[PDB]
Amino acid sequence: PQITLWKRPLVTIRIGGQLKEALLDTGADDTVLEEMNLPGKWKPKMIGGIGGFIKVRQYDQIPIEICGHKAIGTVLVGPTPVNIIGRNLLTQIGCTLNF
Amino acid sequence: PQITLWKRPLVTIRIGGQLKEALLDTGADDTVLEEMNLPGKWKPKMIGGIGGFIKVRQYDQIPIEICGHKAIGTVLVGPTPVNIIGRNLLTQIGCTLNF
Ligand SMILES: CC[C@H](C)CN(C[C@@H](O)[C@H](Cc1ccccc1)NC(=O)O[C@H]1CO[C@H]2OCC[C@H]21)S(=O)(=O)c1ccc(OC)cc1
Repeated sequence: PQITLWKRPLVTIRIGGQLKEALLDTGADDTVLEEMNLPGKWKPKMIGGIGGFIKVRQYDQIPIEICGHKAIGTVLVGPTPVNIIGRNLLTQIGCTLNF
Repeated sequence: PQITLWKRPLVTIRIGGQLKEALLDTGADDTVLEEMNLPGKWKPKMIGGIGGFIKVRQYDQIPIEICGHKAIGTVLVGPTPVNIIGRNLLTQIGCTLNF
């Protein structure tokens, strides 16, 4: 599909039983999800944006479905105000910027 | 152009006759540039990102040429970690997400 940017590019994602709305975000290197209790091993990390840094949990090889497209990779979980689909998964579902 | 996302979508912009590198950032509502001088009136504003809130200077109706495409709109200047082109200007240059 083609998504215009008049509004926030929010789409439905699925990670486990949870359907969530997430931002398709070309400005995010990594995928950052709102706090959720995922199973598995993880590593601590700090990621920075406007306002400063937040502490997140890095989970690897987590399957996620983004608008019916399958992806699998690293997901960062922490106190973000919005679910963010970053470039690590955007490439997997074939997402490009066009103008 | 079509821009893939295995690398950060960095482009050269021209603003006030200066060339800068900026990130095409679909997860940003607003365009936020690092500390710089711009002419004309500005208004103090606050914006929130992943790490909390910052103070910015809001300049309205500023021309920026983004990868050869002309925009004229709001530019916020403040302590962003990197120059970001947000949806307010991405829409002006006809940028969409496609997958
Ligand atoms: C260093 C570049 C950029 C600022 C990074 N951000 C991605 C943004 O797309 C972020 C994504 C974002 C969106 C909403 C809330 C928090 C973050 N947007 C953002 O801060 O936009 C601000 C400017 O316009 C306004 O509209 C939205 C907030 C304001 S981020 O969320 O902080 C971020 C995401 C993933 C990362 O992985 C390493 C690292 C940082």
